[PDB]
Amino acid sequence: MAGALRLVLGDQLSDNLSALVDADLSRDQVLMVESRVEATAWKHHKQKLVLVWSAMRQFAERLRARGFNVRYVTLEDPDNTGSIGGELRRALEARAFDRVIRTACGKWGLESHLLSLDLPVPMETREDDRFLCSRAQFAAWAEGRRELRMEFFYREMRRKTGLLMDGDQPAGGRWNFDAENRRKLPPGLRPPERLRIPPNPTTQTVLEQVSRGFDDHFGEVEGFGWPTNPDEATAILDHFIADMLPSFGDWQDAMSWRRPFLWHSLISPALNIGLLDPLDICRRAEAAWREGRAPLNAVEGFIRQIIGWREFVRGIYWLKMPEYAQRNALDAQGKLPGFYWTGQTDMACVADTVRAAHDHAYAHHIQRLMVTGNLAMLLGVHPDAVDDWYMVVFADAYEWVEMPNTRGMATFADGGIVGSKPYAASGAYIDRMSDYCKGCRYDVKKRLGDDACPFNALYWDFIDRHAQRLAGNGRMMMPLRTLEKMPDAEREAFRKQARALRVKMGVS
Ligand SMILES: Cc1cc2nc3c(=O)[nH]c(=O)nc-3n(C[C@H](O)[C@H](O)[C@H](O)COP(=O)(O)OP(=O)(O)OC[C@H]3O[C@@H](n4cnc5c(N)ncnc54)[C@H](O)[C@@H]3O)c2cc1C
Ligand SMILES: Cc1nc2c(=O)[nH]c(=O)nc-2n(C[C@H](O)[C@H](O)[C@H](O)CO)c1C
Ligand code: SF4
Repeated sequence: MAGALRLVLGDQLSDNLSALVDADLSRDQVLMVESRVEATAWKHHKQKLVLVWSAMRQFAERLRARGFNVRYVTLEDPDNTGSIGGELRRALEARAFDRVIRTACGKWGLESHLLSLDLPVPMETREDDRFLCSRAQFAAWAEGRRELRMEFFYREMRRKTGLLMDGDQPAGGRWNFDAENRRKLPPGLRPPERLRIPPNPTTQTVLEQVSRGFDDHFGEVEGFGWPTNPDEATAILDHFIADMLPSFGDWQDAMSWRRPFLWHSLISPALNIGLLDPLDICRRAEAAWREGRAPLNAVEGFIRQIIGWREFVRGIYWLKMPEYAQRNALDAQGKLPGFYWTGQTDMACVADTVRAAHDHAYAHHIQRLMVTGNLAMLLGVHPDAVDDWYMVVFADAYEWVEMPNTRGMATFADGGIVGSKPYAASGAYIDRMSDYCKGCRYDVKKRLGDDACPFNALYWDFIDRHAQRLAGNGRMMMPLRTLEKMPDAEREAFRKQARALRVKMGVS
């Protein structure tokens, strides 16, 4: 009875973490490591580093206040080996333990590494039951399904959680209340001001250290306003539930120039490191509808993103890795344009997405999908390069969620496992859902010439290039019919325009 060494990683900052269950506070030790391996696996946004390390230090203090013995290895510690495995070994050398207990993590490569570590004591790995669907449950649901579709997974998660269920039937008599025909904000409507969290003293200290120590990483650290502990994160959630959730269903796919948050919740960076709980979030939204403070379409749309999409992508990741990370179904080989890093492009929609990534480490979903994701797919950027960008620039990015949304939904590099069709779109889509195109120097009605919106020739070149395959996919009938009715000279024209754009943008 020497006790257990309990590992807590930077995205595991929850009192209810399975590795902390049944802790013997008089014998056990919690290990937390500020890891340069993890901090450089991708060159994470400076604000992601601030968030994780500020949240970790505060979580350690919360554990100590509850009686835990915490071995906390900081970035400045000259004996820190830099890695989780190295620090495990060193912790085990410092005092006697009977075993290591940890919670399976959110990156296949680290999980595979930790599972094969040869340590002097046994290492027990527990599932991360903060998620609503276990890895085993997803595998069992997916078995024998020719295609994995969120629509059907979501119904299963509604029945299992009981969220928005009146007995055995969905509230309102339908599962999903998504509406077609949603469009951009009306000219006069101004998105409301959003609550941000001024840095607390711990966060300020970490801000100063990241500013000095990681200046080469992407992004601005000034203005950091993300919540870094459960009190701050609940404040963000409270604001969303009371002030934004009633409007959540009107504007989920709209874009407004330099209004980067609209009515979104801004909870993903906190949720993905454990500062909020998925079930609790959804129950709070359900209560808003039950009690007459929000309409059902809004609340259902919100809950579907958390118990549906979030759990579905996690399921696909662990079911399909490691091969998933290698898939390149459209044989994309291009380089990522420099403007993905600098924002220096005349494409107003792209420039605004990069602006928000740089300044806030955030862009909302339809920008990630239909602006920068769609563009990378149409350009034929190699999926490794695309995954790298999405991992670096957003404060909510962890591989389990980034990769199926990026390699899958946004770029079809997975051949449709997540998304069932490429989300390709011309500039017409961005024009219908945003206020970007009028102020953009490009003409969204033109396909050819130096004034043409690049998305237009790129879209048709993409449909053309992959025409044989997309006609088999099944769900692209309208674009292929339009392509077919085009005379040959018109097709050759947009092929040449797209070739030019790929040279101009530094792709290929
Ligand atoms: C190419 C691309 C890459 C993405 N990379 C990430 C990533 O690294 N991390 C991440 O957490 N999300 C990722 N997303 C999903 C989604 O864009 C973000 O979760 C969302 O923008 C976060 O903003 P929010 O907290 O304001 O969410 P809201 O719009 O308020 O939505 C509520 C919550 O639903 C969840 N959610 C919504 N859509 C998804 C989805 N598609 N997948 C998973 N959870 C979702 C999040 O928990 C989010 O907080 C990606 C989407 C795309 C298309
Ligand atoms: C920047 C960063 N730093 C750390 C760290 O210092 N220590 C740690 O234990 N985890 C860190 N993380 C999170 C991991 O890199 C990784 O994304 C998660 O552990 C996946 O579950 C991140 C993202
Ligand atoms: S015209 Fe094209 S490039 Fe410019 S904002 Fe519209 S969609 Fe984006």
